[PDB]
Amino acid sequence: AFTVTVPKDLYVVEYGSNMTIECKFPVEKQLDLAALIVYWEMEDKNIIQFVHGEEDLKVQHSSYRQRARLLKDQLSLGNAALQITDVKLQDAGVYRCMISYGGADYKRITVKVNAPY
Amino acid sequence: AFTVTVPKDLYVVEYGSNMTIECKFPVEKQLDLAALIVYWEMEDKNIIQFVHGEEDLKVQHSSYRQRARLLKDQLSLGNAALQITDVKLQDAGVYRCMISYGGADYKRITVKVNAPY
Ligand SMILES: CC(=O)NCCNCc1cc(C)c(OCc2cccc(-c3cccc(COc4cc(OCc5cncc(C#N)c5)c(CNCCNC(C)=O)cc4C)c3C)c2C)cc1OCc1cncc(C#N)c1
Repeated sequence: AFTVTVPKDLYVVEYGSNMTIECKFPVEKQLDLAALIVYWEMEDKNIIQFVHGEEDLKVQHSSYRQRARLLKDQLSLGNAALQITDVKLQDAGVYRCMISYGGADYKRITVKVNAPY
Repeated sequence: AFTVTVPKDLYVVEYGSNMTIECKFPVEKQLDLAALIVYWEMEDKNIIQFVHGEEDLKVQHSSYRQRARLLKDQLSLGNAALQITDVKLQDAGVYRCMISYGGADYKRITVKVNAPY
């Protein structure tokens, strides 16, 4: 059965830093963008919406715009990686990564931000 | 863009009655069982795991085992229909139906159970 996995299901980070939430999925030989879908959401806020290689700035929630990107370099090697930069205390919470690729699966990732000084 | 739709996001049903939760996806004609995944969750309790035709009925909350069924007769009309016979008060809460077909989407449905006397 297709099982997405999370190396680290608990990221503690510092206010203002850079964070990279990883989700991994199985890839045999190369990666087929046809039949790959990657969706990242926090508390129902749309963070990453990647469908057969197309993405649209218009659908990103306003608190994640210009900070939250899906790294395409890791994707090619089975790693849906969310990278939030300039982290706010408001980014603390449970995130879900939902992948369709051979089959489907999702995983929760928890994040706390410790506060400045 | 592939979108899942609920004719109703909230159902009020009576203790002891039968209830069908419906969530619809688009279908051209020949249902490609090979391209279809239907997953039903209730508070993260795996209810339905239906993947390329086969149900891993191993993992199915015994809370619903033999009472929570995927009507695999409406799927062909683009209706992932969850039916729970003999509704207990425990069946009250938020259900989530996740479909991967052309692409992918999910929707929440709430169930309020009442028991008039
Ligand atoms: C204009 C337009 O309206 N368009 C789109 C509009 N929205 C944009 C959008 C746009 C897009 C693209 C998307 O994609 C999702 C997506 C992406 C990728 C995959 C899936 C998906 C599809 C089918 C099934 C499943 C999940 O199956 C399973 C889950 C399972 O269980 C996982 C699990 C269970 N329990 C706890 C955890 C944890 N932790 C994990 C298991 C069993 N396990 C694995 C197997 N065995 C082992 C060893 O594990 C099996 C299946 C098949 C998923 C995630 C989904 C839904 C979702 C989208 O909106 C979501 C959304 C946003 N806001 C509000 C609501 C509401 N209401 C909904």
